[PDB]
Amino acid sequence: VFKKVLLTGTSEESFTAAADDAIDRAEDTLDNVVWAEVVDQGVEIGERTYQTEVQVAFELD
Amino acid sequence: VFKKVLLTGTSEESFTAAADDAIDRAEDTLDNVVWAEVVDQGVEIGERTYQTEVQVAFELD
Amino acid sequence: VFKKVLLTGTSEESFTAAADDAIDRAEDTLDNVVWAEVVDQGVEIGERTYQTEVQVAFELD
Amino acid sequence: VFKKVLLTGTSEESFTAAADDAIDRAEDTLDNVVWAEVVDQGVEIGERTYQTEVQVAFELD
Amino acid sequence: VFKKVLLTGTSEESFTAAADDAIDRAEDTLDNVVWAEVVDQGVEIGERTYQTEVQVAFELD
Amino acid sequence: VFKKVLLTGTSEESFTAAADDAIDRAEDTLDNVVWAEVVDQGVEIGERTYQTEVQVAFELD
Amino acid sequence: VFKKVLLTGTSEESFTAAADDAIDRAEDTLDNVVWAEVVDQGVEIGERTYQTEVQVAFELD
Amino acid sequence: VFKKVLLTGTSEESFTAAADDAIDRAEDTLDNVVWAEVVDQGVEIGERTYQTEVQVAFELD
Amino acid sequence: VFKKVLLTGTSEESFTAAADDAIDRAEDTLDNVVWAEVVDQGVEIGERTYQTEVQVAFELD
Amino acid sequence: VFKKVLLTGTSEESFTAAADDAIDRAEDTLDNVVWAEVVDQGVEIGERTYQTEVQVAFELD
Amino acid sequence: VFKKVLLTGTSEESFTAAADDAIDRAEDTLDNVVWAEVVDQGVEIGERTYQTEVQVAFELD
Amino acid sequence: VFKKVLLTGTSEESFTAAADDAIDRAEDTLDNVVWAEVVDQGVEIGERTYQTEVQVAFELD
Ligand SMILES: [Cl-]
Ligand SMILES: [Cl-]
Ligand SMILES: [Cl-]
Ligand SMILES: [Cl-]
Ligand SMILES: [Mg+2]
Ligand SMILES: [Mg+2]
Ligand SMILES: [Mg+2]
Ligand SMILES: [Mg+2]
Ligand SMILES: [Mg+2]
Ligand SMILES: [Mg+2]
Ligand SMILES: [Mg+2]
Ligand SMILES: [Mg+2]
Ligand SMILES: [Mg+2]
Ligand SMILES: [Mg+2]
Ligand SMILES: [Mg+2]
Ligand SMILES: [Mg+2]
Ligand SMILES: [Mg+2]
Ligand SMILES: [Mg+2]
Ligand SMILES: [Mg+2]
Ligand SMILES: [Mg+2]
Ligand SMILES: [Mg+2]
Ligand SMILES: [Mg+2]
Ligand SMILES: [Mg+2]
Ligand SMILES: [Mg+2]
Ligand SMILES: [Mg+2]
Ligand SMILES: [Mg+2]
Ligand SMILES: [Mg+2]
Ligand SMILES: [Mg+2]
Ligand code: NA
Ligand code: NA
Ligand code: NA
Ligand code: NA
Repeated sequence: VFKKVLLTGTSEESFTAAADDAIDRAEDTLDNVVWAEVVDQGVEIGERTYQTEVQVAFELD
Repeated sequence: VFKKVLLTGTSEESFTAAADDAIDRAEDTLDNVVWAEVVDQGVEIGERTYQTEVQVAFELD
Repeated sequence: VFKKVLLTGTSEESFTAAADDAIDRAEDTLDNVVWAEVVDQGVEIGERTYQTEVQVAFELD
Repeated sequence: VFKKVLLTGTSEESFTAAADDAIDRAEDTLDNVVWAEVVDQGVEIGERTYQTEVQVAFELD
Repeated sequence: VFKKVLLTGTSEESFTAAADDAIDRAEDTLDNVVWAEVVDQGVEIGERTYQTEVQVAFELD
Repeated sequence: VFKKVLLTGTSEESFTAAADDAIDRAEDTLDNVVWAEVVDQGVEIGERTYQTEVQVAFELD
Repeated sequence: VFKKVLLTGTSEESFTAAADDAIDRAEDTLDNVVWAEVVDQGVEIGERTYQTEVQVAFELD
Repeated sequence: VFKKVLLTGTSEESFTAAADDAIDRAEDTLDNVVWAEVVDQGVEIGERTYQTEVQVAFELD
Repeated sequence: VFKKVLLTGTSEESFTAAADDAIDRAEDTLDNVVWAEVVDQGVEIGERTYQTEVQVAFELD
Repeated sequence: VFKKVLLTGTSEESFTAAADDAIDRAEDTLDNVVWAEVVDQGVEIGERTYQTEVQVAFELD
Repeated sequence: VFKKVLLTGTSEESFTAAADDAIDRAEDTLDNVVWAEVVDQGVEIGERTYQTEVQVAFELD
Repeated sequence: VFKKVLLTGTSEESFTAAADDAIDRAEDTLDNVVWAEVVDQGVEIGERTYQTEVQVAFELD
């Protein structure tokens, strides 16, 4: 069984980093993270901060 | 990092309330709720109860 | 078996009412209406009239 | 020919109001506004402020 | 209030089983599971293992 | 001309059956059913009953 | 209240005709047809026959 | 940089014309129109007038 | 088994022709072409050339 | 690099089989098939034959 | 009220830059740019130039 | 006529590279590659490898 969590990473360098950012939180706090699928991307402006929302996937048990 | 939870609120008054309803649960039980995005809305009939499913967003740490 | 009909309700008060409006037609004319799912919403302007298109669901037999 | 503008209204009462809000800006500043179609809805929390993003439509010439 | 979790079941018999598989995990670990909605389906090949990703829904409190 | 009806079949065995179920109602009550397209699938839990919503297509005249 | 029916027109000349084709059936058999929205288009080959599936809309009462 | 405008053309001959119609307005009033992408199509009935909504694209500066 | 290829036809007359255009290439080079489904349509401007992208379907063996 | 092919399998038993059916063609004729993702499902009626369209994925080189 | 404009940035380095590119045009010419949401990304080839289409958002008044 | 192929590139540096990766395979093996459109992006974890699935487009003849 996999499970997914919907996290948004933010970096002031790139979207790819913005992804890494969240994947790193999922990993700080869950074991067996298997993949992640990008569901959205945006830029905070209002430094400019890029965001990448990921469904992080992770094997149950 | 943000995180999201997929909750469905229900009110017998309106969709807006049906949203409030869930946002209030997310808040009962999580700190730093930042926003929420409506992903669906329906009406239970089978009183008539309106539903609004929200992705509730909330800042990690 | 359920069946669905694609109806658009209109109210000059709100979207929630605009939904009620149609759900009330489905009920005038069908027995066992079980639920309804919002598929769209708009505003006539050209009073301002709000619309909510619903797939109204109803149990066959 | 119609044209559309992508505006987000916000009210601290409801989504329907959040729609009205923007439709009122489109009207402050354009003639012949014909309709509007809801493309999204959210709630600012981080008072609670409801949003409704509309494609506002308006007849050219 | 309902809540949902995004789980992927896998069976080497069918998609329907692949669904059951996850619904059984949601139930091992949560009370009041009300329904589930299929959001995706795939086949691992690289025995052939069918997958069905479900949003499992479950009543809060 | 084809026409379509939006029906949901339910079986306690599988999604495929859940489809058959509705296609059988469309056929009980319409002549020339040509095809059907799956638009959704879910599981009632709250026995476990699988659902498959179909747009059933059928030739007019 | 509007209602919609999901019809597919076919012409061996064009998609636009393929639309007209169905809108003409909706009109043969319903009063107050208000508009129609194209939901799909295809070509039968297996003369070449173009199809346009429409949600035909029509005012109730 | 490109920019886009969301225009709806209408012709009483065809969808293709309904597209041309708007692309001609974009051109009346903007320089460097590069392409356009069809986002929707409908028929006014309530002569029969075909519509094609386009995102018209045009190079900035 | 069917298979599909993702081709874009272009004509300076219409979208329907733009479809024919590609369906004719699929046929130049494959046997048993069964149908085709329109996935997109656009206009080159930057004569005006209409495009229709098709998934062309064709029976394997 | 992966590559994908868009195939439709058909079985007169189930959707899962209808998937297997195509995955078996992809394998008859390509090496390293890694996975497959269901993009659609339908039933031929006009025996009843279930279909499952798959994007079959397969590692290049 | 927010408003949005649909711009496509292009860079020969990355998608993130391709985003920055447009966000910089929106800013050259509008005050209060609040955020931006990625709606598409592509690569011109026919140097290789990456594109990122953004809905740039900006507070009215 | 254009044609498209559905390829997934992977890089351990970024999504943009993950795109380049596949566009480079399409070019190794086809003449006249005109553009490419991003349809998905993910990260293998289970080094971290970023993926970008592209529809690579290429002019026939
Ligand atoms: Cl989710
Ligand atoms: Cl429908
Ligand atoms: Cl837009
Ligand atoms: Cl494809
Ligand atoms: Mg920096
Ligand atoms: Mg997002
Ligand atoms: Mg009340
Ligand atoms: Mg819902
Ligand atoms: Mg009033
Ligand atoms: Mg509507
Ligand atoms: Mg108040
Ligand atoms: Mg929005
Ligand atoms: Mg077995
Ligand atoms: Mg999945
Ligand atoms: Mg049983
Ligand atoms: Mg359903
Ligand atoms: Mg002819
Ligand atoms: Mg169709
Ligand atoms: Mg005429
Ligand atoms: Mg439209
Ligand atoms: Mg000409
Ligand atoms: Mg296209
Ligand atoms: Mg049998
Ligand atoms: Mg299909
Ligand atoms: Mg460089
Ligand atoms: Mg784009
Ligand atoms: Mg590295
Ligand atoms: Mg992918
Ligand atoms: Na989730
Ligand atoms: Na319908
Ligand atoms: Na716009
Ligand atoms: Na393909």
